Amino acid sequence: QLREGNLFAEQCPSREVLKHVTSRWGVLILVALRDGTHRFSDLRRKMGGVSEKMLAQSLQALEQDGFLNRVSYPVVPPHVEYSLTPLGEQVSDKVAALADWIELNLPQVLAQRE
Amino acid sequence: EGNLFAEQCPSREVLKHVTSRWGVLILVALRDGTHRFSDLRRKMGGVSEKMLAQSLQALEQDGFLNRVSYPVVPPHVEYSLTPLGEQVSDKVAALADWIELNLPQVLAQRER
Ligand SMILES: [Cl-]
Ligand SMILES: [Cl-]
Repeated sequence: QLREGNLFAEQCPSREVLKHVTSRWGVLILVALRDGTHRFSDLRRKMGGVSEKMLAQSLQALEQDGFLNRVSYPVVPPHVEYSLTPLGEQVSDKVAALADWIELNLPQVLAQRE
Repeated sequence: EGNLFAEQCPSREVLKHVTSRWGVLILVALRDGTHRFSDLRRKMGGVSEKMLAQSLQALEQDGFLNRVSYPVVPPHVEYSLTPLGEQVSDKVAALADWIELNLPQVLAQRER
């Protein structure tokens, strides 16, 4: 279906894309790669609290969405490296503006919760 | 200031709230103006009363929403964006719109 999405529609696939890019690991992946290529072990390092499995699972959902390049190096020690595609750069700009806004306006939000 | 990379940062909770499926829809719908609970509910395909009530409570406790109760019979409740909710909403709506706009390219990468 080559339509534009409608998030208000029950079962539009944009809801899935939205979930992938704003899940707690998807956001961190997308913000981190703005700095450049990272190996699996570099992401896993910055993101305290993520298991291997859940990281593999976000990285995979983001790659099949078209946001990441994944390059294998079977050479010893083996690594897999990740970077953003041009499409992935766009969404990442949107995710980062939001993440930044939140980090910056947190004290007013916390001062609200009482 | 927040740090989303740190496992215990409250920025993660607020992020969860503005970025949930229902939270995104509430923040985008209210950009049109004040809505009743029932008008939100009819726009958001698949939402339960419980889930709609839960996201609205979280967005109001964060400072993003005004709630006005009309206890007259039949009772109703109205929501609008605070100035602060207008600001997160802009960033949320820009993200919602990019995703919907670029959905065709995403689906094309899925089939490959
Ligand atoms: Cl690796
Ligand atoms: Cl109502």
